[PDB]
Amino acid sequence: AKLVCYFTNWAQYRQGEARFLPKDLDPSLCTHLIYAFAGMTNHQLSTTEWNDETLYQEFNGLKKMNPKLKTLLAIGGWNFGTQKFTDMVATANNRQTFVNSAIRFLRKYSFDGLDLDWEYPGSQGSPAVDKERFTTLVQDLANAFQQEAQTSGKERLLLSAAVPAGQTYVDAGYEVDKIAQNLDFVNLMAYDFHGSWEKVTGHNSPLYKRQEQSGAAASLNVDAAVQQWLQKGTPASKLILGMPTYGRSFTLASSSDTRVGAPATGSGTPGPFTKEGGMLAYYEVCSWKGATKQRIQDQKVPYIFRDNQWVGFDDVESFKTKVSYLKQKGLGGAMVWALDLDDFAGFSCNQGRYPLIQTLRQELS
Ligand SMILES: COC[C@H]1O[C@@H](O[C@H]2[C@@H](O)[C@@H](NC(C)=O)[C@H](O[C@H]3[C@H](O)[C@H]4N=C(N(C)C)O[C@H]4[C@@H]3CO)O[C@@H]2CO)[C@H](NC(C)=O)[C@H](O)[C@@H]1O
Repeated sequence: AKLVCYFTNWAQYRQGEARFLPKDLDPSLCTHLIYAFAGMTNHQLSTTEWNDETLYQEFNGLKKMNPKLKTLLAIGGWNFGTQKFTDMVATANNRQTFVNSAIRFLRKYSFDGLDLDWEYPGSQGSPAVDKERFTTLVQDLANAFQQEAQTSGKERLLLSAAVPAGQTYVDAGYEVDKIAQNLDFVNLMAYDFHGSWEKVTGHNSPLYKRQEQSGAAASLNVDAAVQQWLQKGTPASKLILGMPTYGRSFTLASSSDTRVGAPATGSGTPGPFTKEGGMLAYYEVCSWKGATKQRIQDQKVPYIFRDNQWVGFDDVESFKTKVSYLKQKGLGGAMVWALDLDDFAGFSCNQGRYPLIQTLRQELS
């Protein structure tokens, strides 16, 4: 089974023990390391930090200590927008300029592949025409990769894409069946099902729905998302089940009501290290002493509160549950976002180095 893990190149700017660089990486924890994020400039793949070339080197140099490791560069991201993608896949000469840059770029720095993260083809300002232009971009990359591999005599560059769980987004821009044939694997983003944008406390990554949910409110869980991709043409073995090492917080309207559906005045207090309200790294949900942990029986995931702060998250237990669910489903493995937010150095949770992902590796291997 695969254990696809995302490294993010902005974690390097966090303060103290939270600061994360390639040296904090474990060459053997995951089967595949994906580097987030690379941008675009002139329909060309490009860096985004003043030190991406150096990080690329450390990132890929890890394969010397573990030749079985497979690295990939991810282009895109939630905050990338759709603009540059839609424009690049607009014309042959543009798709080509990109593809050729992708190849030359990946080889230049020793990346084994490209992981597409366009959020999302068919929404956020993307014309429904971008649904099929995506499928082209995929076939194009796949083809140039297969041709390159033969002419260069190296291991064929790998192709993957991060995909949304939501029925709406899938329909809007994904030809599931046709892209799955050209994608080496699909990284399903089964999380963010609920967040501080909604007005009621819900879980970021529930495995199952609560008895109390009917309709589209039901689908807002892992299983629905998984079943949707399978039932639409995705070979189970290519579908990698994503899990989060972060949870989503809410500020409670009243600490008298702390259940999973209670009224929330908005996002939760920013975490001292992540400093982005409405989300919290797993290592921040540990420092929480004098708080109350509970399980959401129906969803198989935990959540906790201390006063007016409510946070739905994943722990070792919920990760074990999930690893078991994908196994029962015959999925290709797990995906995790991100190496970064787990307690990667055992500096907070007193469970060691990478408690969550180490859990994934052992339960999977
Ligand atoms: C660390 O928070 C502050 C930091 O955010 C940067 O933007 C990123 C964050 O908002 C990420 N959010 C979380 C909870 O990690 C966000 O993560 C997204 C990612 O875009 C999507 N891609 C994938 N996969 C698997 C390919 O998964 C999704 C995850 C989880 O929802 O990513 C955005 C960046 O796209 C800020 N940077 C930017 C460019 O906005 C900035 O660094 C800020 O300080």
